[PDB]
Amino acid sequence: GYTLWNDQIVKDEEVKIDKEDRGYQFGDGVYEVVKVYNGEMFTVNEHIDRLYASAEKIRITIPYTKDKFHQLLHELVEKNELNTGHIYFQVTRGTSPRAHQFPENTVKPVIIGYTKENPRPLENLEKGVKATFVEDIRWLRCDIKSLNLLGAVLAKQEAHEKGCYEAILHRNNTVTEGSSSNVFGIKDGILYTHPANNMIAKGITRDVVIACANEINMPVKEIPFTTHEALKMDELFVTSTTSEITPVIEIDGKLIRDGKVGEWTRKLQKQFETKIPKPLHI
Amino acid sequence: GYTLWNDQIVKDEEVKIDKEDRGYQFGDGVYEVVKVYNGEMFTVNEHIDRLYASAEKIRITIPYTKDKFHQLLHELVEKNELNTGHIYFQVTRGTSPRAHQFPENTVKPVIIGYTKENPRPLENLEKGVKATFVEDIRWLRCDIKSLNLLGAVLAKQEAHEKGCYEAILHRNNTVTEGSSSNVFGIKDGILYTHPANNMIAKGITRDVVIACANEINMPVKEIPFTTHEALKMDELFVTSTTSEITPVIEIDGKLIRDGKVGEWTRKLQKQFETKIPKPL
Ligand SMILES: Cc1ncc(COP(=O)(O)O)c(CN)c1O
Ligand SMILES: Cc1ncc(COP(=O)(O)O)c(CN)c1O
Repeated sequence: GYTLWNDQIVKDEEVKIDKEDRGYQFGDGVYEVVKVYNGEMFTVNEHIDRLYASAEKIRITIPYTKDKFHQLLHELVEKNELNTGHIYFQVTRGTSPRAHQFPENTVKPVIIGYTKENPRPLENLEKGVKATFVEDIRWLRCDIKSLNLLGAVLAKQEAHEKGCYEAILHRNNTVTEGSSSNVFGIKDGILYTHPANNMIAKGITRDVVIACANEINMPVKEIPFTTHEALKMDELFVTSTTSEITPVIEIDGKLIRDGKVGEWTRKLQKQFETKIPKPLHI
Repeated sequence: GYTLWNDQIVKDEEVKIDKEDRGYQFGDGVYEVVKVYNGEMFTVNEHIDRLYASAEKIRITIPYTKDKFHQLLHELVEKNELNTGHIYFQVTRGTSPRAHQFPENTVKPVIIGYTKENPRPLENLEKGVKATFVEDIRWLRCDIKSLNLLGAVLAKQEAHEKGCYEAILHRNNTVTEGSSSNVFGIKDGILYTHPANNMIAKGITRDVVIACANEINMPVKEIPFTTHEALKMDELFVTSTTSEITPVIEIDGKLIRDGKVGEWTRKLQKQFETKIPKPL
């Protein structure tokens, strides 16, 4: 198909990554994933804002404005003729002879973006999924969505091998987030989740779900909870751009309540659905 | 020059990295740096053993045996006519459509290796350097020499900005290692350095230095020391394949003892020197 390369949408074959691209040697870069529904991008501006915020945290200067980045994503969706799926885009410090310290400010960051056709996870949304607990051994700046994703890779692989969908990470027995999602717990009609500090990524879907809870008049408490407390929740679910609101019904062979999707998860899902881009008559 | 791309030696210009190489999207790979002295590779078997150990820790199966890999490195040095400098090489899990979990075991690892002429840091080995303390916020698996190096990048740049040569890292005041080196402290002729656990990289230069210490009958204690204890050391130095034995004479304005390279550091440097290749 076509790939965004810096500021040009070019055929995939034209793209050339250099061996000393800092993203290849130090994982020196940041990324974002945006869901596209029937041709329209969901919450694109929030993701672009976060891309800039992550880049800014590690002192990378994106050479163009948010408006130009947005136009390029639009063009990218159109050229690839993406119906339902997602856009993946990343920015690295640039190509420079291998050295740990930042290169001279004359080095231009490398931007890469591409699309993939991928359906909404129907079965998962309806039946819920199994999860497993994995110790969070990642670095202390999890608030930065960088390319240093080796801990997440190891965690997801561990979940996958046990037949689970997601690994629920925990630092010092406190549940932080999943390897590629945020974690939510429901107890007596109250919504709980780890606050957005350096221990987790402040997911866009996480914010959309909290906004949804406020809308259905559901109390939200951003307080962390332990593994022991999670297993005692009435409901539990994970959120991500691609997972939306995916119910977790079992953790390591222990059912969350009766092993069925809860009433509040369902409500939150119905409210989330009103935000997804759709026509008016088609 | 020429680059080692998998098992072939190709001209730099021909090497192309796929946008979906896991090393590019997840830092999913491991690397080594081997010093070359007058055409001879220093402690190559040790770096090769460590490359395979690092790969094994994150379950990457390198398609070549150590003998083939050794043979390939030699060809690389020869083709590039490397006299004194280093070889950099890495292995990533391979190219696959973006997904966090491992690809189908059919996917092959991508191997990249290249050389660079680079003289010994003679000026620093004699004069010593300045360092600064930076909180270690890296992950808990520092024993794996992976491409996830953003923590070391930020630490090196902070030191670089204060005019310092290396950032000495610490976990809640306990000294671990440097951004790209291991830290050693000397007090009353006794050598101190953080033990080789999940908190640091088990440097090859570090192990050579400890071997040098055993050779000159200097007591070695692998016990962690605090940032405050380090400032009260008689001597201090960092080691890395490229830094060899670099004396640290000042940390954050506070000089170590007198700000002169100590006597034991000098004895270690001399014993180290007996090991580096010096053919005519
Ligand atoms: C570590 C981590 N946490 C949470 C998320 C989910 O955030 P978002 O809702 O913005 O997809 C992701 C990205 N999928 C992630 O990589
Ligand atoms: C974190 C870390 N510690 C120590 C070292 C130096 O050890 P070696 O002698 O094996 O280069 C390095 C060099 N890459 C390093 O990155």
